[PDB]
Amino acid sequence: KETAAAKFERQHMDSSTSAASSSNYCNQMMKSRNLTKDRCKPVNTFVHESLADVQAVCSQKNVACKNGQTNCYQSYSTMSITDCRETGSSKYPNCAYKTTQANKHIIVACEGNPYVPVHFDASV
Ligand SMILES: O=c1ccn([C@@H]2O[C@H](CO)[C@@H](OP(=O)(O)O)[C@@H]2O)c(=O)[nH]1
Repeated sequence: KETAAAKFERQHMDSSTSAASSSNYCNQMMKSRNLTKDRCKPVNTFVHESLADVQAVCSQKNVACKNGQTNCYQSYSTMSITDCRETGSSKYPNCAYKTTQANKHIIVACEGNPYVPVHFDASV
């Protein structure tokens, strides 16, 4: 198994590096986190901040989620993140990604007790 919260950490947390250096970050990280084993996950964002900092977003700016649900939250401060987007030549199982580093406000969906992140919605 795997809790929804655990999956969020596996799919979106990377407190080890301050920023994605070198264009090969995503190719390695996406495979490393098992995001390309069943297929190539199209888009995925990694957050380069402490777990406490990201978890704290669940008590920050309440905003509507893209699917219409009301349990999304936007970080007050910008955060260091890395977007991974699959390229065109990308063909399973050899998934290929474009690595994009940036500093933006993240938006995550939270749920449960404790109230923690379970989905990365967007960055703005
Ligand atoms: O900026 C973006 C946009 C999308 N996704 C990712 O694409 C996913 C698939 O619907 C979702 O993963 P998740 O729901 O397991 O977090 C997330 O919205 C990101 O990780 N970052």
